[PDB]
Amino acid sequence: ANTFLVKEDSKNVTAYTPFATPITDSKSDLVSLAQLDSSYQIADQTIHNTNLFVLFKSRDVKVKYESSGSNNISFDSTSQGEKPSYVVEFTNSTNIGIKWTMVKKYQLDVPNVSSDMNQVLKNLILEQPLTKYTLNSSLAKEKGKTQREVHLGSGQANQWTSQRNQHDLNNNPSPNASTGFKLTTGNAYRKLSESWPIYEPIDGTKQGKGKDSSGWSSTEENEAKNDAPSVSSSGTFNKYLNTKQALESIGILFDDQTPRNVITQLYYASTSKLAVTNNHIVVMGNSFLPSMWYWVVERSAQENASNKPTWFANTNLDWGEDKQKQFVENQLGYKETTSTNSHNFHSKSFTQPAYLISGIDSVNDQIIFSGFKAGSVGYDSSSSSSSTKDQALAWSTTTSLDSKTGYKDLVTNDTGLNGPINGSFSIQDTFSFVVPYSGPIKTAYPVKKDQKSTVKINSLINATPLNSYGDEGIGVFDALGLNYNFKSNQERLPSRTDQIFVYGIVSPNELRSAKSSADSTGSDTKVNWSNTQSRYLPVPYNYSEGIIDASVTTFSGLKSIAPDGFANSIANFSVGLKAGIDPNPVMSGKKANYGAVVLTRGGVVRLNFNPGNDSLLSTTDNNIAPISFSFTPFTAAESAVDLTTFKEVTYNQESGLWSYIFDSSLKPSHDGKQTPVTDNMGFSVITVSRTGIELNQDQATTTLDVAPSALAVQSGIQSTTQTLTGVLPLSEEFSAVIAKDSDQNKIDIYKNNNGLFEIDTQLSNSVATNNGGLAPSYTENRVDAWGKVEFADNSVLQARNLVDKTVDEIINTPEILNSFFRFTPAFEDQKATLVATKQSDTSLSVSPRIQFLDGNFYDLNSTIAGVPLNIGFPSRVFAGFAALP
Ligand SMILES: [K+]
Repeated sequence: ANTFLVKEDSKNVTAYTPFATPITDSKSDLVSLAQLDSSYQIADQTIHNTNLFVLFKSRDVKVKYESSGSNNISFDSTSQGEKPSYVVEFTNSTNIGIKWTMVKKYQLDVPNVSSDMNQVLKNLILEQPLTKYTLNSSLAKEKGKTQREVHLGSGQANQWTSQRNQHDLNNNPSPNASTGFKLTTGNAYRKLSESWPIYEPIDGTKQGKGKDSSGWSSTEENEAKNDAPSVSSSGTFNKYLNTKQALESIGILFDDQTPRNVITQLYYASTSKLAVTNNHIVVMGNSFLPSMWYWVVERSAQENASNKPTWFANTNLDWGEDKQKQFVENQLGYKETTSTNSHNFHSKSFTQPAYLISGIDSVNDQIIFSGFKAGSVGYDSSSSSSSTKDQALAWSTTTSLDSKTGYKDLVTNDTGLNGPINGSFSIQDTFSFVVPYSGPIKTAYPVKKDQKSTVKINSLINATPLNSYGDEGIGVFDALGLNYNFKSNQERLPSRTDQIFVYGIVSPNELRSAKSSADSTGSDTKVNWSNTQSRYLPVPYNYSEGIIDASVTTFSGLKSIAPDGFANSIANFSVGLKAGIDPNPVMSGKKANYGAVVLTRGGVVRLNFNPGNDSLLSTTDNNIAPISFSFTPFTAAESAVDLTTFKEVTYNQESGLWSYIFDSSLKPSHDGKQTPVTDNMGFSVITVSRTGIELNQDQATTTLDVAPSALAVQSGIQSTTQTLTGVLPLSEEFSAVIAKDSDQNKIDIYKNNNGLFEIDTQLSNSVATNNGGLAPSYTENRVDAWGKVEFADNSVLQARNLVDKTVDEIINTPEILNSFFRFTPAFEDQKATLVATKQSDTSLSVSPRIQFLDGNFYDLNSTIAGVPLNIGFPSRVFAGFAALP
């Protein structure tokens, strides 16, 4: 379509021309049109084959989780709670203007709960969500029991070497390796039926009550409300932050001052992004909260059909290598055939249960996704005397120093496969948190053989891509990517459980298996997505300060200098996954290239695909890192963009460029210290381009051993003073910004100067002078948005002997009618031609056809959405041509 769709507010979408003007009467309330009540809002939208697909969600949604019986997850039918999310297909019913009509409506039903799933869900506990204001110390949790304290006990230390073989820990050199973190302090963990607090501990190693809900509601909540009162009063904020406004801003739903239960937050967050193919509509969660399910809706689905979501716990991904999946799964929980009521995701044969999804997109008939693996480990929930009582079972899985350099060798290294190994080591005088070595060294799950049947190991899901929160040195180095080998090349030692980025391309058949997994009766049915990969993607270490390397730096002491809008410098985040077809042609006989980009903290990730079979791009050499992923670090200008203010990402096929829009109005109203936020004005635009040698350019590039990449550039289009309406990327050379510098909409034209966009004030003024019409005015004597056209005098015909030629000959000779005017372009390479019309046997008229900022030509008959633009182009009559030859 020749128009740009601009979401005006949470309900209205307006169609805009390339001249940054709204099409008259195009403003449409899509919630009302979808026959949804006013509690609904637009979550996301996409165009598929000229139709508009809109995802809607209700602020009134109330979900319940009942442990007893069946159909455990349900909408709260009392009062106004049965408000499921919907996907609606709209069509434009008019040839003149925009008139949206609803074609299909798809309800997104709550997930089915099998018996095996419900045994995990009953004791499932979820960490309170990370906000803009969560500190590194907020995330820090008290260190758990050592490997020796768990297996041997409180007696002595010298018996490790002689008793480790009985507990299957042969040659394990780490009796003081941590088995996890305590759940009696720190960030709140809540059951599906429970609610998270609006309070965040400043120091989670001392404050907060962890999973101790009763301890929070009886003593600590009073302490928190006293220290951190919500604004009206003036509080202290010595011990807790009050992030209520930051929680509302990331989609946390409330009943006055109380957040709704966890399952409501999960349902509401899970219906945030959509992607459309010929057969399917796919719905995924947002990047603020972990999601446990996604919807695969068959476009053929009949009206008033409940569309069921598929659990990620039933969705087996290819993590790159089987060991990579084994690392994640072994740390999910304790799996043992001789234990009663010890149900977790591992013991019940489920896979990774949750992700922080960056987004979803479609290219051809393929779905592309990405996200971070949300941390998920086992925890001891028993009551009486357990050594790990109220402790989460988590440990570092960073590759050892003596590992062979080569991607496959590093990621399949056995270090920390089944249990703890890393911590603190000093060989001669060289210190490392990582083991120097890998019969063989034995790792084992942190459950002692005696308390095997009497143990209750359940599941937890973290709010970030970290598994282990334990306040020790290894945690910092794992989260920041600071573990390096002592070899000549000095390679980075990867984690296999912390900061794991996930991505893939999903086919129609893989979507069909997810749909049957979602509709399966009885026991769980599984889906395998084979064109997926994983990647250790830590946060930049330069987002932190004062780290000791040669007393160690832990989470409770780590100083954040993160410039990207987060108070923390340890948890990764991603946003705006967007795919795009490369406009650059491939060699004959090869399919058109396409890729995807996504923003992460401190850089852009590029995803690479082989379009020959819609697979991930790969290379034969296993020593090379999977070439379907490439990470490019941001410079200071990109790192300064507040990633929590991401509004939207668009791709332009002609330019081959992605445009990421950031809107500062998306910032919360108040701080964690209940202080009004004042830098909520303005916006920013990041432009992403591809870099490197692409596939199928010539015979030499039919195979690749180097991953194509991307480059994010804070383009020069930004403001700290205007309220943004929209950014129109007209061409590689120009962008139009619609903003309010008051209550009224203003048009600003930004011109691309050798990679850097700069405001062109004279062009802005030309474009904005439309006199209430849809397009910029036309003035004869001015070099305006249409350049300047000066017509030759009629005397040119006699002087050049063109009078001997006929009207029909002149009209059929482009080079001649180009000599009837002189053009002055308003911008370099702006083109103009004359359109000729016979008026009589001896005369014709000419009218210019002129290129605008979008690269398109406009003339007297031009329309947008079928509406005549009536620009005001002149007509010039030339007379005195021969009647016949
Ligand atoms: K002009």
